[PDB]
Amino acid sequence: DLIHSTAIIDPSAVIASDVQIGPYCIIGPQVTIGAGTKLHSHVVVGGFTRIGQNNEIFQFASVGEVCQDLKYKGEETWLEIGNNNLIREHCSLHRGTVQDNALTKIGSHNLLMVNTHIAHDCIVGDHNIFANNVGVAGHVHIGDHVIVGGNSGIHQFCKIDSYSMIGGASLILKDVPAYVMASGNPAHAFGINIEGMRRKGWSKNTIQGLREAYKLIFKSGLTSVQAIDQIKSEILPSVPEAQLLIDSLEQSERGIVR
Amino acid sequence: DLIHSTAIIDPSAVIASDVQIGPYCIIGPQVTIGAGTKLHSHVVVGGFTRIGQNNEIFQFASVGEVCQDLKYKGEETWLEIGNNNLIREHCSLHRGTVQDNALTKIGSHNLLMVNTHIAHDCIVGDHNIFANNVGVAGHVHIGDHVIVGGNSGIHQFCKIDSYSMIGGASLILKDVPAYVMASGNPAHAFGINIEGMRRKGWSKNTIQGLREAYKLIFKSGLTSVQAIDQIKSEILPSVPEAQLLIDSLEQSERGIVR
Amino acid sequence: DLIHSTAIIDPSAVIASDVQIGPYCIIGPQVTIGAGTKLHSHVVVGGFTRIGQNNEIFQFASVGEVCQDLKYKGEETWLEIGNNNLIREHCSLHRGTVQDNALTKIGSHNLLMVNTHIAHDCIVGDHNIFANNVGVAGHVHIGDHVIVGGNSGIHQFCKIDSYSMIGGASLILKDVPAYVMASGNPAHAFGINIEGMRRKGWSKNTIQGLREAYKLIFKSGLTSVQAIDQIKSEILPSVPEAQLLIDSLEQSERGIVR
Repeated sequence: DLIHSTAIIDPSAVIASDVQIGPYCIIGPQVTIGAGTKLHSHVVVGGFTRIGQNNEIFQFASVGEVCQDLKYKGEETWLEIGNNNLIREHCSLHRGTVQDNALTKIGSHNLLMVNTHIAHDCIVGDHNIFANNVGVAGHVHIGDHVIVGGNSGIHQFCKIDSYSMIGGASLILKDVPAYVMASGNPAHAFGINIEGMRRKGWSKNTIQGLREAYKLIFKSGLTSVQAIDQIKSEILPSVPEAQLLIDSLEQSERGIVR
Repeated sequence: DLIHSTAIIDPSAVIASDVQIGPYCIIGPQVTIGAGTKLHSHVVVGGFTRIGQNNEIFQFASVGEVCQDLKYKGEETWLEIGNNNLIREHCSLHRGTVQDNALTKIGSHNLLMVNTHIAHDCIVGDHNIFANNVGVAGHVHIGDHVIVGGNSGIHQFCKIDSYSMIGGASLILKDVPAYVMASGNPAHAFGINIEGMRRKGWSKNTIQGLREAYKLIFKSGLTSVQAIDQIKSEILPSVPEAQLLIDSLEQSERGIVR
Repeated sequence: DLIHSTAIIDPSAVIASDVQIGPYCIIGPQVTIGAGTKLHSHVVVGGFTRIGQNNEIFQFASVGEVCQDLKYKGEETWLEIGNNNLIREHCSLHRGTVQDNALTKIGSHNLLMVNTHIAHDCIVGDHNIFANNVGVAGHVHIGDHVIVGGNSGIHQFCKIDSYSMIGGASLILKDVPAYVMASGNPAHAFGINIEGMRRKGWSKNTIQGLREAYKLIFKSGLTSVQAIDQIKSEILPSVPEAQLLIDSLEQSERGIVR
């Protein structure tokens, strides 16, 4: 049978068609599991979690457990997971806090390798890869097509925007703008994800515009606002892809990694 | 029922009033669990462990398992945990070795975030916070009100004294004195926990004394013993809080982080 | 009984004499477990795994699970584990990929401390120690008598040769030759494992030869091939132990750590 008899499923849970749940899983209250999702053995879904379609969750993952924030006082909060994600062994995904929006959210087509931690109130987009032992702290926002190298940590409230790459064993304390390669402890920007955007099939002119934008942001001594003005003036009109960089700088709360 | 029927509890275990134990927990021999403690599902308490009152232990924690020291030869040794601790998913807490005192000990009101490791023979005090993926190696002594940032490691035999703060992703190879902020890989002292002690409600004169003590220890070129003499002479009489710094330097075995 | 009634064992598994399997273990298809091996509670052996004799595997280890490589397309691949290994809590050992040789292999007498990850297609020899939270990425080859310090990461395709030592919290991006001490993030060579080879009972003349070889490789400005020529000419004839260093340099694919 698709659901092993030793799984324990709260009466308030709702399980869609063709869901697989292996031995010794625990499904808590107010959990919904979408069609085609597979849980291996030994998965705990704590409660208050909506899981989409065609996910796969491996043994010893702790999914939708209460957060670690000492401010938390038992309020009703949630975790949402989209579709087609891979959540490997030993991951921990925590529910939100009322101080933010009571919601931790992950999108679709993500790979969370062994021991990925997604803290309370994170918002993660689509097509991301978190390598082993990645720790994403509270209220972090991750875009799409991001790669986070193994054993890296992302500090609370940071924003890691689309197509960026974080090198292995990095400590990220500030925002990483769209397309940026950042690495280290301490953690510096090193350039644009040129190979990544070439592999995505982007033109030389587009790439050159983003390289000029990078120089304006990181090498020229300009403030974020000043760099935005230059990108808007000279680069954005022929390189619409530069808008993601502008968005990074406009949306930043912690400042950016340099 | 407060104890799930699928828990397996050794006949020599002793369980106090109002203890909760979730599905698929294993409670080994010579375990005592104090009143009000809650184990979620999938907790293993290996054996020879005394747990106090009002603790909470989450799924996939390995509590009171035999240590990893290759010198260990099956001797009877113990783990003790005090009261009101939070032990999150994937933690590992190991029993002691006869070469020391056959005891790993943690106090009360601690938060051990996901994947905290407490090795054999550690002694940990009260009100500490270990962020995700912290590794505390053998025979480490941690005081009270310490914060250890995520993905940090503390080398065997080190002493991390009260009110200190270890930055994220640090490698601590020597002692961290009371009140000291230390971070990095390699891991340096950077100052006194001023904000921490201000938030604890300490006076400016007290703070200034500790800053002078810091300068004597770290900036003056004096040895630990020489710095102690200066702190005793000039600072300790009006700043009794400086005694914790003196204790750090007097008790050090590995020397101190600089 | 040696096998707990709550273990779930695939009909195609083969279990040798005196095997112990604790509560709530899952043994998947095409698993073989050799004589004297002990699994604690809560071990998952995913499938397609051969385990030798006298191993010990602790709770929440994920052993012989499908790999994390996005290229993997459901092909039949394997994990092999030799004899007398210690696999601690929260380890993850993954099966191979057809792009290599469809096999992850670990030898004998290894200690894998808590949360050791061995990725697809790794080949690990004998008598190695992986400290807590070590991540070994895909296709890595580890020799014998290696020590990997806690919270270190080894990049895909690297080769870590016999008697080498990796310091705690290192990021290894290139090969570490035989006898070499390497540490850091970024990760440099710092010398020969002198104490290690003294403790193995090696002569002063042997040690001096290896130190000269180290200088040729790391300090002289010579290429790997040029250093090999010098070691062959002047050192190898009286110091046969230098052959392991030559092998490291000849076998390197990623180049070596400096």
